[PDB]
Amino acid sequence: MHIKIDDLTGRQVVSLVNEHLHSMTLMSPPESIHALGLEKLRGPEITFWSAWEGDELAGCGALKELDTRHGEIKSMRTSASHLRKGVAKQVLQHIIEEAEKRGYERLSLETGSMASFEPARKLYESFGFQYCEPFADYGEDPNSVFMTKKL
Repeated sequence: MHIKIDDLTGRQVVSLVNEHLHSMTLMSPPESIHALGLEKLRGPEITFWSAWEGDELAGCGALKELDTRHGEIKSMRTSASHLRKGVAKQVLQHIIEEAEKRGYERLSLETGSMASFEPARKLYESFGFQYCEPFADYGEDPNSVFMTKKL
């Protein structure tokens, strides 16, 4: 629809990128309940793509260069207040498009097996994503799925 490049700006945009839904948890085992990546997105050589679907923000997304023809995404919101269209779809579109312009032939993503990812994985597979070697910002696991986007 309409994606722009926002750099640390927009309350609703930053808020969304921060936590819009932030649903409650009904299960939290003792292990590591304090890990996200504060000093990750908020770093150098980083660019945030915004998605505006109309007069209001649709969502945002992050993208960092990896290889000459390899891209990776680590950010995406959906649902939000209560809108239907395809925020992630819109962004995901710019993600692929962005790589398309550059001339990429592969796209990585961070998956596994979560409620927030459950659909995310479906969104990707709906865009043309096939299973492949795991990577993301984690390591393989018995309860984790990974895939790659082939242009």
